[PDB]
Amino acid sequence: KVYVELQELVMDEKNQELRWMEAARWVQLEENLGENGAWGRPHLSHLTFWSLLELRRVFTKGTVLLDLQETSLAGVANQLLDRFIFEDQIRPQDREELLRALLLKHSHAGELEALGGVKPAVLTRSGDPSQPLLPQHSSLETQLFCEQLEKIPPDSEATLVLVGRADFLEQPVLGFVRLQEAAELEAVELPVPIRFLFVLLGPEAPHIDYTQLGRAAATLMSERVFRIDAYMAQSRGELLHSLEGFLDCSLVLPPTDAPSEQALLSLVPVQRELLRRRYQSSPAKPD
Amino acid sequence: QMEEPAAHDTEATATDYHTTSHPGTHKVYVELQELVMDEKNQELRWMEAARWVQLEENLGENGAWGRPHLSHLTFWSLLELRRVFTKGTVLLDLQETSLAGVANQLLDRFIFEDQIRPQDREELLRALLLKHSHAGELEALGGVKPAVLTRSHSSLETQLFCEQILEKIPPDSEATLVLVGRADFLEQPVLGFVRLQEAAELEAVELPVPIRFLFVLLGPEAPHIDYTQLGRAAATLMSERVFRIDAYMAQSRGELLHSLEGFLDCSLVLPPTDAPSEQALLSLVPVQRELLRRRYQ
Repeated sequence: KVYVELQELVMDEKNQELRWMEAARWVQLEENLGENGAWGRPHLSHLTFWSLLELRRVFTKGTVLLDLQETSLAGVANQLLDRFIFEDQIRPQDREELLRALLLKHSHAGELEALGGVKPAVLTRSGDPSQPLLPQHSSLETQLFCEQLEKIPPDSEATLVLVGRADFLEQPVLGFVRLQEAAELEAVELPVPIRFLFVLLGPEAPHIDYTQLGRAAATLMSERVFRIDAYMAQSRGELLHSLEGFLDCSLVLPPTDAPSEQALLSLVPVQRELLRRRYQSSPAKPD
Repeated sequence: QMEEPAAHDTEATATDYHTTSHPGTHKVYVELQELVMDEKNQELRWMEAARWVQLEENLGENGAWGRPHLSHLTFWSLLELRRVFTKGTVLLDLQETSLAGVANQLLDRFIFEDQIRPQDREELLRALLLKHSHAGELEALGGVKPAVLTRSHSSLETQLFCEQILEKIPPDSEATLVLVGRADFLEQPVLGFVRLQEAAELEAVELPVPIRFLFVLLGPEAPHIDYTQLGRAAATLMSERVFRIDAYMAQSRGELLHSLEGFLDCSLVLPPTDAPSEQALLSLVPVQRELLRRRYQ
C-alpha cells in the first residue's frame, strides 16, 4: 500500500494569492480535507462516471515521462512542459504561465488556519487569478465525511496528483511522470519519496470537475494492479491497457428512487467476480 | 425519379407536432429481447433475455429465470449508450398499432437520418419482423444460441444469477421493449427510440402490459460494444423514474439526451476494490443517498 496525495490549484482569501493546497490523500483509503481544516473520516473511494470518462479521454492522448531522470519539482515541471509543447498539448506561449503555476507554493492542512481559507481558482492568461465562470458544486466527499499516516509503510513511495484550472488552454491535458529514482519534493510534506506524478491541467468545460478528475486519478494510482503496471510500464500503451482493465472491472450504480440494502447486497457476487477478473492478470493476489 | 434529395436538418415546424396532452404517470415494465438462433430449425428469432419490474431478472440457459437483482451497469455500456443516443433516431408520439408499422416508420427515419443505407433496409425489416418467442417456448425449441444478422461466452448476469410477474406489475403500467441485435452489414451502431402516441398491444410481441416505448439497438462487431449490456443499460435507463418521466414528456432528442446526462450525473462507479464485498457495497449507501437527495424531490 502506498501514499497518494491530491493537491488543487486554489487561491486563499486573506491575500487572494493562488497556491497549491492538498484536497485529499490516500493510504489505501481516501481521506478528505474540510473547510474547517481537519481531515474527514477514511472511506472507500467512489467515482463519478464523468470523472472516469474524462480521465480515460485525457489519458488516451496523455503525455507520459517514464523513467525520468529528475529529482526536483522544477526539473519535472520543465521536462513535462517541454514534452507538452512537443506533443502539441499546450502552446509555447502557455509555458511561462504553466511553469509559474506548477512551481507555486504547495500548502497543507497545517497552514489552512494560518490563512483565511481557500477558494476555487482559475489560472488566467496574465499573472492574476480569476474566479470560475461555471457554477460551483460542493464536493460530495466533503459534505458526507468531513462535516464532523502511521499506516504508511516504511519502504513505500508516494504519488503526487496536481489538478488545476487554466482558461488559456484549448483542451484538458494529462501529464504522467515516473521518476527513475524516487525523490522527496518540496510539494509533499510527509517524509515519503515520490515516484509518480499526475498533472491534470485544462480549462473550464462541462462534465469535467477537476477535483473529481484528480480523485479518479488518485484512486487509479491507489489500485494495486494499476500501480504494479505503472512500475513496469514502458510506454503509454501499457498504462492505457491497465486503465482499460480498471474500467472493465468497475461497477456502475445507476440512480434509483427506492434504494435498499437487500437489493444492493445482491451485487456482492458481481463485485467478487469483477475483483477476481481484475486480479487474474496481475502478478499480485487480492488482500 | 432522377432527383435524389438529401435530408434537410430543419426543425422550423417541429413545434407544430408537439401535442398539448399532459402524459399520465405510468409504472414501467421493461423486457430485453436478443436476436438468436435455435438448433431445431436454424431460424432467426427474437428471444426474451431479461425483464425489469422492480429489480432485474435474467433468463438462464435452462429456460428458467434467475434471482432478482439490482441492475448494475458496465462503464462501457453507458459510454456507448451515450454515444449512440447522441446520434439517435427518435419517433415521439408515433401513431402505430403494430410492430410492422413501428418498424417501417423507424426504418424510414433511419434512412432519412442516414443511419443505415437503403440496401440495409429490407434485411433490417426482415430481422425486426421475425418471431418474438418467450421463455415458455424455450424448452420446446431445444435451446437457443446467439446469432449475428447477415445480409443474405456466457454473460455475467447469467453466470452469477441464473446457474442455480402479473402479481408484481402495477395495474396502470405500460411496457418498454428493448430490441438488441448484431448486424455485420451495418457501418455503425444505430439506436432507435420510439414513444407511441398511445400504448398498444402488439400482436407480434405479446407482453403482460401494452407497449409504449421501443428501444432498437443494432450494429456491427465493434470494440467495447456488448449489445446485451447496451440493452441492459437502456432497460435500466427506462426503469428509472426521472428518465421515464422525461421520456414520457420528451418532444425532441435533446430532452432525452439531457435526461440521460442527468442520469449519468447521478450514477456512481465502484472501482475494483480489495475490501470485503459487504463493506464495499454498503459504503455506497450514504454516498448514493447524498447523490440522489435532490433528484427525486
